[PDB]
Amino acid sequence: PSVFLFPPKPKDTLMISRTPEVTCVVVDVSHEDPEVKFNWYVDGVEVHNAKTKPREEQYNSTYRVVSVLTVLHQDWLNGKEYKCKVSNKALPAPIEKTISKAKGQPREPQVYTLPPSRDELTKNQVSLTCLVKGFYPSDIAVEWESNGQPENNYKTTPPVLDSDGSFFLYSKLTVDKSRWQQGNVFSCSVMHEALHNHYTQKSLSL
Amino acid sequence: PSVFLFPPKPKDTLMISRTPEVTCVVVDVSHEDPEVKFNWYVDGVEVHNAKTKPREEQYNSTYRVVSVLTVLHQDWLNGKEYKCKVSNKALPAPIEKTISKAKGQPREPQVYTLPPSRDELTKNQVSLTCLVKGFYPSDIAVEWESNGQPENNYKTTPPVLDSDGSFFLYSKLTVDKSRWQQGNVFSCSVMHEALHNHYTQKSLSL
Ligand SMILES: *[C@@H]1O[C@H](CO[C@@H]2O[C@@H](C)[C@@H](O)[C@@H](O)[C@@H]2O)[C@@H](O[C@@H]2O[C@H](CO)[C@@H](O[C@@H]3O[C@H](CO[C@H]4O[C@H](CO)[C@@H](O)[C@H](O)[C@@H]4O[C@@H]4O[C@H](CO)[C@@H](O[C@@H]5O[C@H](CO)[C@H](O)[C@H](O)[C@H]5O)[C@H](O)[C@H]4NC(C)=O)[C@@H](O)[C@H](O[C@H]4O[C@H](CO)[C@@H](O)[C@H](O)[C@@H]4O)[C@@H]3O)[C@H](O)[C@H]2NC(C)=O)[C@H](O)[C@H]1NC(C)=O
Ligand SMILES: *[C@@H]1O[C@H](CO[C@@H]2O[C@@H](C)[C@@H](O)[C@@H](O)[C@@H]2O)[C@@H](O[C@@H]2O[C@H](CO)[C@@H](O[C@@H]3O[C@H](CO[C@H]4O[C@H](CO)[C@@H](O)[C@H](O)[C@@H]4O[C@@H]4O[C@H](CO)[C@@H](O[C@@H]5O[C@H](CO)[C@H](O)[C@H](O)[C@H]5O)[C@H](O)[C@H]4NC(C)=O)[C@@H](O)[C@H](O[C@H]4O[C@H](CO)[C@@H](O)[C@H](O)[C@@H]4O)[C@@H]3O)[C@H](O)[C@H]2NC(C)=O)[C@H](O)[C@H]1NC(C)=O
Ligand SMILES: [Zn+2]
Ligand SMILES: [Zn+2]
Ligand SMILES: [Zn+2]
Ligand SMILES: [Zn+2]
Ligand SMILES: [Zn+2]
Ligand SMILES: [Zn+2]
Repeated sequence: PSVFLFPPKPKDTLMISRTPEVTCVVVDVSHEDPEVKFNWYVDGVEVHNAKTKPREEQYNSTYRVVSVLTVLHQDWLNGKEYKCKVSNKALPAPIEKTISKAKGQPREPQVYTLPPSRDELTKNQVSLTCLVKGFYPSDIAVEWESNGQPENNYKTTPPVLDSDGSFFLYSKLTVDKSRWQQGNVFSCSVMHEALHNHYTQKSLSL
Repeated sequence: PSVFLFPPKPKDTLMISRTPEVTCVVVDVSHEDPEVKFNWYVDGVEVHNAKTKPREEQYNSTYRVVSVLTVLHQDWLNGKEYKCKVSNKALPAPIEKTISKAKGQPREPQVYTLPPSRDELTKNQVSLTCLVKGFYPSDIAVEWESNGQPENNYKTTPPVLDSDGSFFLYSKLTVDKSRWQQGNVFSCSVMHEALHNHYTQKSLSL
């Protein structure tokens, strides 16, 4: 009987319109003692609005049971701590797990767009680069757009720990050299808790 | 009794002056049966030049024993396969492990240097960017230099799998804006099997 507690999707925590939730998973629940109760606490205060899912038997003759607690946008960003306690007759004592947003003084990213290198304008496609640096904590989302439509031919590196303790990354959008030279506007779009409204946008053009 | 087989350091495989080696580690060797023999094979042909280290007792009442086989620069790059076989009276059968250089058609990186973004020239330090794209396999080394001396105030992202099946990364070197504007030459230095002599260099200046 082991317990895992998973945080919300990072994007769900950064957009007020979404519903972040924390997920408490119990595995290796017995057939002989399959009863399980969850208790949830927010900063140690018990709360009662979680949603537990019906048990599901696994192929290795164990049960798996899940409970989902919605968290408030502001509670998560303000560092509230979420505890999941799992009780079962087979355990000597209940199992407790706690989770919160990544801790530490927040730092606002600086977003910089970089045009193709001169040497790359030989090729048929060119790389449009978005540098995002100086942010803390590392939870971040990055996407690209042009003319009110997503540009999805991109890849983004994981966050990399920089020498001052902040994080940076780069996102690379690949476009036809014709579109670059035709003058279209491309935008690097960044979501991070420390931005105003957790959002900023930076453009790139010839 | 478990066996782990480790490849050479990537940089040791890319510089003919260095000595790449493969390392075969055996852990959880008994006290009651601590005798261990290694056999090594290169493409299935037994070889006899390995160097086995004396057993070392661990704090959990087990032994750990290591054998080191040197590999030739060309053998490793040409995809030869190295097998480590570990025999012990406590096993029903010997344990065999095989390792080789990462497999797949090699692809030569393109190296591009990118100067600071216009918006960053406000700050006291600026970011010099080296994009390395299109390479396969992902083993790679990246460093920076200026005026025949290393510039070590840099960070490099891990390789990221690109949508064509090749890899890319970015390396970010941070320098005083004064040095950038004084006109110094900075060089992104890249080692990868698919380059000529597994080496190339690209420069960056105002
Ligand atoms: C008997 O079987 C059960 C059932 O599982 C088997 O499952 C697979 C393999 C099948 O093929 C069959 O063989 C079986 O049915 C076994 O249960 C497993 O026990 C493992 C421990 O022994 C446990 O390992 C731990 O996994 C953690 C990762 O879990 C992730 O990722 C795995 C895949 O990598 C995935 O299977 C899980 O479902 C889970 O996926 C995430 O789930 C969360 C919660 O739902 C998601 O979060 C939500 O996402 C939504 C959107 O999707 C939304 O954003 C919500 O807001 C958000 O909350 C999240 O998105 C999911 N991610 C993905 C990518 O899907 C590890 O973290 C953990 O690691 C710790 O382990 C070590 C410490 O001991 C350390 O290395 C380290 O510290 C790690 O932190 C464990 O590895 C398995 O997860 C668990 N399987 C399941 C399905 O629960 C059981 O073990 C077996 N018993 C025996 C005796 O064999
Ligand atoms: C009893 O104790 C022993 C001894 O260890 C204890 O060790 C530590 C923890 C102490 O604090 C004490 O508690 C004990 O003394 C236990 O032995 C351990 O068993 C583990 C398995 O149960 C095994 O795990 C496997 O580790 C692999 C990684 O090994 C790396 O990294 C670890 C740290 O992460 C490091 O400790 C190892 O030494 C090894 O380090 C690399 O070694 C290679 C070879 O030397 C280096 O390569 C060479 O490098 C040089 C330059 O340095 C040169 O370039 C050469 O050319 C090159 O060949 C390499 O540089 C080293 N790297 C670093 C960063 O140092 C994992 O890969 C492996 O993973 C597989 O595991 C799973 C599959 O089952 C999967 O997740 C996955 O597929 C993984 O691939 C395992 O996790 C430990 O390594 C092993 N410890 C040692 C020291 O050998 C024993 O278990 C314990 N028994 C019991 C019952 O408790
Ligand atoms: Zn309740
Ligand atoms: Zn706490
Ligand atoms: Zn908010
Ligand atoms: Zn021999
Ligand atoms: Zn083979
Ligand atoms: Zn060579």
